Amino acid sequence: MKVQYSFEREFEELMSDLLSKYGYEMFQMDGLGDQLDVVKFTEDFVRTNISTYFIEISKPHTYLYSLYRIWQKMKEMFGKGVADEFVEAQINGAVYLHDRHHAALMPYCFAYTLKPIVEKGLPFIKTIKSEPAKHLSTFIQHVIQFVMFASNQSSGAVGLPDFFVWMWYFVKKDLKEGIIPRDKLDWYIEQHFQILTYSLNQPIRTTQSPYTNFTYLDRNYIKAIFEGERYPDGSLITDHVEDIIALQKHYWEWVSRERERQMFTFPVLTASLLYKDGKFLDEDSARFINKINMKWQDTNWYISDSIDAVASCCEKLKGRMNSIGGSDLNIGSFKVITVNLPRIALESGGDREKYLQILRHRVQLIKKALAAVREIIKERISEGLLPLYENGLMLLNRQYGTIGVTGVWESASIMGLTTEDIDGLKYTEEGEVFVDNVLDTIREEAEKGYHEYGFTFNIEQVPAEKAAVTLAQKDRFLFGEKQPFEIYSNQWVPLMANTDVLNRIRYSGKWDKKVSGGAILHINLKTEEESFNMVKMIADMGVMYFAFNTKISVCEDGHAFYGERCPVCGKAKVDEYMRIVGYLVPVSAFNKER
Amino acid sequence: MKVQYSFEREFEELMSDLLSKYGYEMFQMDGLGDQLDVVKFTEDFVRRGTNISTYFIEISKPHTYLYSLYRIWQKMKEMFGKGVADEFVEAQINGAVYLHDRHHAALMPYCFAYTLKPIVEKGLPFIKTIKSEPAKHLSTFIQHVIQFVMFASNQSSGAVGLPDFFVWMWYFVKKDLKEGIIPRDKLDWYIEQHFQILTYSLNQPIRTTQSPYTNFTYLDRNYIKAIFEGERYPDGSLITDHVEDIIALQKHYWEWVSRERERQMFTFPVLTASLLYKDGKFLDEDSARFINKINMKWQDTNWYISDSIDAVASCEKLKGRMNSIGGSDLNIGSFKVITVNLPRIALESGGDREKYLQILRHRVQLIKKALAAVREIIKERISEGLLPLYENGLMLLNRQYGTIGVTGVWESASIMGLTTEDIDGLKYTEEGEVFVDNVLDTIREEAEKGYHEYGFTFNIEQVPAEKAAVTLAQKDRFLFGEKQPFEIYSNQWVPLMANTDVLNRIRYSGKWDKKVSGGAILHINLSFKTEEESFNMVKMIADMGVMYFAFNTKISVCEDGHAFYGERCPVCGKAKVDEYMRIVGYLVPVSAFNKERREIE
Ligand SMILES: Nc1ncnc2c1ncn2[C@H]1C[C@H](O)[C@@H](COP(=O)(O)OP(=O)(O)OP(=O)(O)O)O1
Ligand SMILES: Nc1ncnc2c1ncn2[C@H]1C[C@H](O)[C@@H](COP(=O)(O)OP(=O)(O)OP(=O)(O)O)O1
Ligand SMILES: Nc1ccn([C@@H]2O[C@H](COP(=O)(O)OP(=O)(O)OP(=O)(O)O)[C@@H](O)[C@H]2O)c(=O)n1
Ligand SMILES: Nc1ccn([C@@H]2O[C@H](COP(=O)(O)OP(=O)(O)OP(=O)(O)O)[C@@H](O)[C@H]2O)c(=O)n1
Ligand SMILES: [Mg+2]
Ligand SMILES: [Mg+2]
Ligand SMILES: [Zn+2]
Ligand SMILES: [Zn+2]
Repeated sequence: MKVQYSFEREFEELMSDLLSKYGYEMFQMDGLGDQLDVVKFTEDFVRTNISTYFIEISKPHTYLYSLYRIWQKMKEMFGKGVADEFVEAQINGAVYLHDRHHAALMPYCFAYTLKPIVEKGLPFIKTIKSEPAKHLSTFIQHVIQFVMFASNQSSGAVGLPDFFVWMWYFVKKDLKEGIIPRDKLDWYIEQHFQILTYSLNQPIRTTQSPYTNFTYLDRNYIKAIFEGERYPDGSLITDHVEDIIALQKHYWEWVSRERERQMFTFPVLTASLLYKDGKFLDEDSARFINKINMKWQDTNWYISDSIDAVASCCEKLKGRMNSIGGSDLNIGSFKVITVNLPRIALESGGDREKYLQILRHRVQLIKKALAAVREIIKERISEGLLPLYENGLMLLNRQYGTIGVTGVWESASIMGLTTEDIDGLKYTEEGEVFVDNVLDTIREEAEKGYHEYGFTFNIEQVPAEKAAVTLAQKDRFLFGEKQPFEIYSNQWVPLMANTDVLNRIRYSGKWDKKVSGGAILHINLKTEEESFNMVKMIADMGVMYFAFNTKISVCEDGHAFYGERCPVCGKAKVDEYMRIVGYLVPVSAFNKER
Repeated sequence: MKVQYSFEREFEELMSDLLSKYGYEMFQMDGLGDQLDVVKFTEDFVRRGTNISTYFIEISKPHTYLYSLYRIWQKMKEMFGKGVADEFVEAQINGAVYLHDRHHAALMPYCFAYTLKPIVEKGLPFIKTIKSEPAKHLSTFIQHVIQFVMFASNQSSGAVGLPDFFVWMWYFVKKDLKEGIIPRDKLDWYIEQHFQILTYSLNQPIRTTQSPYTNFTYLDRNYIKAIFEGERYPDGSLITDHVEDIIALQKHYWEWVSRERERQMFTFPVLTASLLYKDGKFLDEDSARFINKINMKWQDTNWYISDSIDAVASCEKLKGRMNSIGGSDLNIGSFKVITVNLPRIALESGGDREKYLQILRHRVQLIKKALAAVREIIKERISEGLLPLYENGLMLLNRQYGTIGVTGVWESASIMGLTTEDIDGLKYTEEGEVFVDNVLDTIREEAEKGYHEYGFTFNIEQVPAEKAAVTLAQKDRFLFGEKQPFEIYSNQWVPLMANTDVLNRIRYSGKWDKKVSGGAILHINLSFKTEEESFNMVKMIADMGVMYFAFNTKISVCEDGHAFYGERCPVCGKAKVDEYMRIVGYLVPVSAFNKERREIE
């Protein structure tokens, strides 16, 4: 049976024109082939439970609408030619539209402050309304309901950096009023840690749990952010730095302790530390994080050289944006659109000058697309469909349009700008300059964007959990043996590359700053003092976001351990946890997705 | 653009035939017209002002219905041949029958009333994102109940029943109190605070588009004793040793609910009190008088009346009350409801009552085959691993009815010319009452045969039909026009808004509730003069044989959701802006019902 989609002839012609050129396998690769056939899709899915079915079924169709809607908007704003060009690039694999099934419907991610939740409660829930919390139990509960609300109003992370700032207030209150058995205060704190953590690891996005971030704010950051800001009882938040610190430390100690019982992913843990002139200003917090990380290495290191971007937080945008974790308070991105660099290399045929003209062009096309998507978001807001915006929780003016990049290594390899020696794989000198030029080119267009389109752009070397595959596929499909790589890399140097770590650190030191920390370095791995030194060295080199990776075994009951046998129940290892794309995940789910 | 779906050409030919015989308008009414066009659907949704999270659930419903329709057609063809398969598809699309939750029909089952026993004894091993050990505290127990409701409510189409909630909650209240986890001087707070955490969670949009549908049951002493006979708590103690404890906690919730509404109104959980009643008296009179008293305020509780506990003792033909609104016995559910359009048969019969009854038996027998097919599809999904509720022994297939729904009884008889009026208002004629006796008995016979026929037990229910009551009258009015003067069909033996003496309503429910085995409801719009007067009236109704009933008040609410009576909020002083009313058996915002009803006119 045939089903009609009321597309403009111009679109249907375009789609037709592309289908004839690229063929069906390309549309199949883009998820617009057999996946649009409900009967085929369903009996295919028949091979996670049924609640997943209803989320997965509509994605090809909502993608196809969003593609169409963005095409329409881009044509309105920049003419048919530009609109057609984006669609072709999206389908052929020149660019990767992220969360494309959502792209013309809701935004991507934002790091929230819980302040307005503490102060207004939950008025934006329409099925029922909640007053502001008066107890630790309710406060925790409000966060849970908020993450449920927010994680289905957006595609990406829900960041909760200042969570522990507000939690302490309700610890003090319930302690004041004698709700806690003081003979068991640590159990009480750790119970609310447990209840929150386990809830955030429930399939609240149906197909999976929400993506959430916690931040250990160091003493310097707590001071800068909440300078002058008061608690609901009128007291000053800054007066309780040490109180807020110990609560944070408590959680990190507890989670390290909890993993043996049950291994979990979320929240993603980052420690934000200020570091100047070869030293941590909050050295106490620094040595603490380094110590807790010794067990699982489950906290990412965020390093910054100033706190100016976060002063008195609570038109050009400043503040670190990172998809994995570490994003500053009240910073996000409404959408990412990535540039396939290996594609540009294959197109350039070696001509670095043509590459940089092709690159500069595609970045500008992306900027136009981001500007179109942003217009759609604003439509959806006015249409009453995005209450996160209307209740002042998600802030559009505080969301970047993000220009993504991936496959940096593979691109330079295709250009023939990599090599190997006693220290392993590396870039040639021309290669490093080429990277400087690529990143400099994109930086130029990002800055021009602000004056061009009225909002701030940023740049990120994205995790590319899926794009790293479907792009190498589309390029393989369109260039064959010329594209030898099975997947593209999400770091300056590939994770599984035989190379001295000192080179990895240097490249990150060179280029992390160019993307404003919009990247991550993590190395697969023996003393505490030895470990802490390594951290300082990496920080000296200028690396802005990094972590160390361990192989965490698990059994079918969820016990965390190292080895082949569980030291809890004796059940053998069955799966592994590892930081593959920035956060700790089961390898089995990762490989099966790929 | 054009999109292909891989149907057997036999099905495609069938759909082709039906379209030519009924026209595109028929498919539009069935939700298989413009609704399947994503661009049309989206731009339509985009200017329907609920937020963007709703879009992704509503978008696929026409498509998933189409698949489910196609899958049932296939299975029905495999079990009973193409004629029966074609006969069913035609009957669904034209409106002879109503497939409930049709967008889920080939994917997941309908409803069930669970016991939290396995949750208590095993925790949450079936959640895949993370695993929880058996609870050890009140806080975790509550939090487990919540994860269970989220789990179950998105793997079924209908109600998540929690009859024995207060039985199990109490044990953890006692555990945390003993071990100094709960401060004694704040014993009542910790209890009402977790009443509040659970209840508010249950009114969160956990099903995205809406909150879950949940039920609570006040089990009276007789029911507690019967159900948990010989059953022990985790500490080893007998549950029947703590009947009084369980009762008191239950009373605390009802007292609390009635206390909590003025602060914030809410629908869920839907409240029912199950009471044993024989020979003109309540066997647990203390519980009955309590419920009678508490209800004086909001009338927010439904009365469930039974005359024996034989059907729930120590909890292959299935017995146990199944009711969609609430009151469903522990470990009872339905895997699917398919309703028969009775006014349709009236229109076909032309008045010939013998002809009517022939058509009815046929369509019931057609419905039974459909239920049997769906049940086979469910079993397929289970084995395919898509329905863990079964694998973990929470949802029980053997304990699930196949349901032959009914609707439009009044309107049907009216068309037959078997209704009238007198000094005490609208009522059935003598032959009309006989006719209704024949209709229900006929269906009942076939249901009973179904067990021997199809291997599982069948039940009957005059369903709420919040939507079906509209779309069927629409289709009938489209196919018969002037012959069908009703805008909607009724979900009670006598229409709620029909001027009739209440005693007539009670009589008819007394007569016919037992035929559907309490598979119905009776609610009367109201003030009483005394508590004792109300209690007498409850006993009168219970004498008459009514099995499920309630009284209705018009609960005002302001913009912040405070519950009150009148035009001014006693809490904030803000004016009334909306009402709450039991329209189909549970309390809802009238503005929500009216518009949801309007979005299908
Ligand atoms: N699970 C939940 N989800 C959302 N809101 C909730 C939940 N539980 C409680 N609430 C709401 C109810 C209240 O409007 C609000 C604050 O409740 P709470 O902090 O317990 O104060 P309260 O109004 O209950 O007074 P108290 O509990 O001190 O008697 O939170
Ligand atoms: N919000 C939640 N959702 C799901 N599971 C949870 C939640 N909070 C805690 N759990 C899990 C964690 C445990 O595996 C299990 C039992 O927790 P609980 O009853 O608090 O005892 P416990 O194992 O934490 O011992 P204790 O609390 O006495 O240290 O429930
Ligand atoms: N289970 C996940 C994984 C990732 N993310 C979000 O997506 C980001 C990384 O996405 P990426 O892997 O780059 O996206 P792809 O999978 O390549 O593409 P798509 O947009 O289709 O997911 C994370 O930082 C996070 O904010 C998420 O919400 N949930
Ligand atoms: N918001 C609601 C309303 C009802 N129900 C379930 O559906 C039953 C009543 O459904 P009914 O009104 O008979 O179905 P319709 O809405 O007419 O048809 P459909 O199956 O298409 O919903 C209730 O008892 C309840 O178990 C539900 O899960 N959620
Ligand atoms: Mg605990
Ligand atoms: Mg409270
Ligand atoms: Zn184990
Ligand atoms: Zn009010």
